[PDB]
Amino acid sequence: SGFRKMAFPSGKVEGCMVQVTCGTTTLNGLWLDDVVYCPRHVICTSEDMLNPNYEDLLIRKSNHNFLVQAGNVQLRVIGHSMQNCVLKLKVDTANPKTPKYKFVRIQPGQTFSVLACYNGSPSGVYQCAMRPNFTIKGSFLNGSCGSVGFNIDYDCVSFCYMHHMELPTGVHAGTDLEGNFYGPFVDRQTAQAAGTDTTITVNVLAWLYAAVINGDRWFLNRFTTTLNDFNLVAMKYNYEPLTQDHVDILGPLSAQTGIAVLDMCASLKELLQNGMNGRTILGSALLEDEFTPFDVVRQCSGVT
Amino acid sequence: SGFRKMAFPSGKVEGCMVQVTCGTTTLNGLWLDDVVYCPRHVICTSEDMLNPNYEDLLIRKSNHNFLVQAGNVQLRVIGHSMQNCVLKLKVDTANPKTPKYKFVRIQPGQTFSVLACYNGSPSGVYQCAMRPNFTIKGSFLNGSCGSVGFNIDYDCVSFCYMHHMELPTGVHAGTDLEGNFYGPFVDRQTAQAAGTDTTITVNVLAWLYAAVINGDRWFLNRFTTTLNDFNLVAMKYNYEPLTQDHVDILGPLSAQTGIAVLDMCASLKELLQNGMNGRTILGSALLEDEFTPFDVVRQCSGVT
Ligand SMILES: O=C(Cc1cccc(Cl)c1)Nn1cn[nH]c1=O
Ligand SMILES: O=C(Cc1cccc(Cl)c1)Nn1cn[nH]c1=O
Repeated sequence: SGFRKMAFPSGKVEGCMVQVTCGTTTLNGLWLDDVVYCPRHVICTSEDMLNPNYEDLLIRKSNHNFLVQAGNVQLRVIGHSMQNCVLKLKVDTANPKTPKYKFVRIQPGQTFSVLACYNGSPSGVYQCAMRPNFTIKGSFLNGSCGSVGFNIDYDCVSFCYMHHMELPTGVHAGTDLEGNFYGPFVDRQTAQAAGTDTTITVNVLAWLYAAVINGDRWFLNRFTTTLNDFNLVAMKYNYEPLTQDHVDILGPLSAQTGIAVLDMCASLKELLQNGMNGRTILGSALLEDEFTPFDVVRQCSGVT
Repeated sequence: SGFRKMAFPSGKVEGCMVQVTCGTTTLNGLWLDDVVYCPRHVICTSEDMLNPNYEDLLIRKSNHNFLVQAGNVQLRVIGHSMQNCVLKLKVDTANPKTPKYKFVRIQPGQTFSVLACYNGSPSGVYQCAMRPNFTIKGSFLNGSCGSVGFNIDYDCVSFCYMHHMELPTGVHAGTDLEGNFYGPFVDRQTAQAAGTDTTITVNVLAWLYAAVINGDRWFLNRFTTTLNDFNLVAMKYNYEPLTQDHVDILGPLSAQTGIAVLDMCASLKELLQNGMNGRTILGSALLEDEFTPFDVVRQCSGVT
């Protein structure tokens, strides 16, 4: 027992990290097969970032201007192309450490692990959620660009995020591996509005189920609610409206605990309306929304 | 910017995990060079665990009774010996993936990453602290025994923990890599008292410094305190007494922020006495003690 904010083991991703340098700029790249993927802003200088014309900036670059180093060894760049906000550098060597992988575009509210990197070297790993407003609240300093987010299903790594920037608000924005930003963001040093964020209701309910499984049950009450009534409370408290699709995904947890989803909704309603009264749930004094129902099942069953 | 509970990249440790089976029991082992280390209770059945005579139970076992499997391949066991609560199985093949490593015994209040494993396969990684009472609050199910805790300094892995058991209270106990338990615990299914735990004061102060660096500063006040006055408050609230050695380790953070350690102590005193008044610090509604001053510096400087 016990419930922790667990990241996937990062070994398969560590074997893909490389350093990419273009001119004066260095960031991280992801080497899979014979392609290295990195943020296209590796071609910008500080002056360029205020309003870069990426097409024109890339035309001044040749394959030999992109220095790709896999720790000790240098990769030979034989092609370059820009796809949305990513550059794809074709190298003459397939990464011997390429795991089975997929590129996926995750949905807001889904979770993933991030391997924070600097100069092509992994510094740490943490689990996070894609906010409903398509930002992530990460830990990324200058040079972390190109660090990736991923999930792992047995031996297959699904890459879902590449880090590109920190908004002036301190939250993070990035793309899928085809270079499409999550959210309205553009790769330009301009103030950019992140939409109104909300709490991921289905994840908070999943986490309350994890809490009951792991011994914390003080918040369970004698009440029930309906989706309509619960959603009036979700509205007041900036929680995502709960749908039958969310109730359905909570099915396995409801079955394992014997606590009907609407009954857990009534516990959540009372916690929203009354707070925690100075108590904790799974070591947290707030309602945690970074665990999906799949995360809770995986962690509670010991999947490898 | 941004501050997360970050674990070390686990790749170097994933390459050392193996499955160890003895009779009906399977758990994880750590293969380094030509030795596999695992909890000695791999030799016990359920009946044995109430009061095992490990010496007698080990005498009924031969090298061929220990099945060691490194994912796909079987290791040949050519020796076995018990050292404290660990078994050391000498194998005929050195692990080709053995990283540079050390065995260290960490101090209470220090942090480390855990690679949770089942059947020799890594499931996830999380960061945690060794409590002042020598327990850890982990995420470990049946079969996670043998999963290890570690820190990484560039290319060197310092292994500090091997998981052995879950106390009836749901907290976790284990050993260093020489098989010595942290704390008063014994590897027996008996109710065992974990001492009174305390909050790791130096870590909470380090985390308040991380909060100021990363933009959260509402808790800073116009006050100062002394070590004696602060320790009277630490006493009332079950915090570890602060010493000059702790003040000294906070030196770099005090220098970087310009906030004297005793002034941060006065902010901590007011937070202990008044609570958070429904506010958060680095996304937490409680005072976080799982980041050491070294962790905060490492994370804030981007060390790889
Ligand atoms: O944000 C940037 C550079 C950048 C600035 C503006 C736009 C773009 Cl695409 C990139 N780096 N950065 C700084 N702290 N964290 C982090 O990721
Ligand atoms: O605690 C044990 C077995 C055990 C029981 C009693 C003593 C000893 Cl040494 C081992 N496994 N376990 C169960 N949930 N988490 C976890 O680690």
